[PDB]
Amino acid sequence: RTQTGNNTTVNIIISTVDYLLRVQESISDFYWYYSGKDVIDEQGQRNFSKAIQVAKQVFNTLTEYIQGPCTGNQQSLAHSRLWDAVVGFLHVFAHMQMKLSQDSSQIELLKELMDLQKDMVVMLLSMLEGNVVNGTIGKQMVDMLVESSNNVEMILKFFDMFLKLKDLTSSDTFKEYDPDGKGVISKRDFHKAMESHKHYTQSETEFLLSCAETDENETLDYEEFVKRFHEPAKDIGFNVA
Repeated sequence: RTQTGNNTTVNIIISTVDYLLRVQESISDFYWYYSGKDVIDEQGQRNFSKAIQVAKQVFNTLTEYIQGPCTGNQQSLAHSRLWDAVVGFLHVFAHMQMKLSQDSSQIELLKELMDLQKDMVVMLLSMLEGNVVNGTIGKQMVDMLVESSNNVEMILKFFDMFLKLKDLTSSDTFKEYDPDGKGVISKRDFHKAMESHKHYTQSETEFLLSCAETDENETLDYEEFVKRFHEPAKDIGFNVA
């Protein structure tokens, strides 16, 4: 942050967040390009993978800058342009989480993205290390949340809608719908289940049908379904909470 002895000081902490803002702008633009299109090409998926790796590394670097509370680094990052990068990533995460989940060819892309999301939340938690009551970092972070109100709400609803999935798949009526331990349950029975348990509304129910992959037998593997969605949800949502 500050080279005390040197005649001239260069703020590596601020330069890192400047690069983070540039890469998040690039990622947001590439998302906007691949937004209206029905499916993402292999080239697009590879470019997303590379950009997500770069952003993940930058987030890890910032987290290592700020952990072991370095109050100077925390204040510099608070007054820097980190909040704009975070609010851009929040929009990207809120929209990919609903776009990629429906399709089945972007499982690895969704995993990479929800790992980047978890690292961003870890960086935010490390920002809130050694917090004081009515501090400046808390105020700036609440301002960022208010600015990104809709995206945070979408992400939270997306997380809760999959956190209830574990309870629904552990209910007794689900077990008597799927008496066999193989784990294959028909689309018809699954949609009967999510309505009889009535945890979800009709929109949530049809969205989970869309996000559930059906085979030729029209039975889905609910256990791989839950390990695919609940575990990343249980991971990221705990940090958000």
